[PDB]
Amino acid sequence: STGSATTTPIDSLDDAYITPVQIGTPAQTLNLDFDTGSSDLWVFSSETTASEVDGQTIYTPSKSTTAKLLSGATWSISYGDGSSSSGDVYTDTVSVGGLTVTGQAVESAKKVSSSFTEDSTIDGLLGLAFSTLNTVSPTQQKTFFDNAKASLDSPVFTADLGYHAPGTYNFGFIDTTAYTGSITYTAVSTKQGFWEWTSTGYAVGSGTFKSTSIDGIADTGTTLLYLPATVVSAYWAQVSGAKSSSSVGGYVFPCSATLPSFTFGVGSARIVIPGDYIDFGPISTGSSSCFGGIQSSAGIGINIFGDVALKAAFVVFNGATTPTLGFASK
Ligand code: NA
Repeated sequence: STGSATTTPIDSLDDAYITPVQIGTPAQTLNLDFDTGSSDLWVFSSETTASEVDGQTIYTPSKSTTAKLLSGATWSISYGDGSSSSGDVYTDTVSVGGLTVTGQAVESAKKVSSSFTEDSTIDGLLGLAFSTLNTVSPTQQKTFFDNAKASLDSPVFTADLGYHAPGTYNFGFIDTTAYTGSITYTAVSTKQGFWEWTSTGYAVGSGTFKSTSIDGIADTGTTLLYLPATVVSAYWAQVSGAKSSSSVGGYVFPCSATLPSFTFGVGSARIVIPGDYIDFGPISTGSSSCFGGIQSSAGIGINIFGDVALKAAFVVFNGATTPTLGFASK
């Protein structure tokens, strides 16, 4: 079997991407943030504290003839951005782009932090990292991909994020029309539960390529590209008036600037992020100071190839016995 779903940026900056997911019988469609950096499928629901819902579509398990309470199961998660959610668990029928999993753990939120309430466009998360990160207790649960894997034509899913435009998540097949040239595959460590891999270096604009290993995670749930402070300083040094602002919380640049591209290596291959992709616009409405798309990973304790880097590529998440990543230009 296969599935194929369109993913749509939630706003004009590509802050995140929502994909419609069918839950239950009859189907309840919710717009979920597919997150290769986490392993919980959780939703706004009929159980979510009323004051903490502000325009989201909710899952109502009592209206689903296939929902069953997973008795005694709870979950609680804390993301890199300080946001959080928690609640109890149902099993139900979950379909993404025509691919159906029966008995999927659907984690129903009783509580969500302010950043979730404040985003009316995201109905929940669908994690696509390794199931060893799933937070359900006392019985850890499998991701949608882990449940689907055995039924898929090939044990893979692909992320084809758009720049200010819709993209695609495909499950169980590589669309050979969606990229140019060849896919370059690179080794993955699952030691941290992430799609963790080692980039072979970087270049800034038309600059020479610096050969250097950069360990990091491929994370569709993180907006920006977080890299070591050396690399990030080398990038913003090429932008007149760019500086790191304590008060704003990272690199800002004059909104009059033309930003240079950023290239990252995948083995002997090169993925070029156009300069436009690194522009996250004014820091506040009306400001001439703009927020950078490339930021320091210092403090975070890991490098993160977030949407700024991934949307420049056709990315293959190979869930074979020995998992690998694939990157192609497109
Ligand atoms: Na922000």
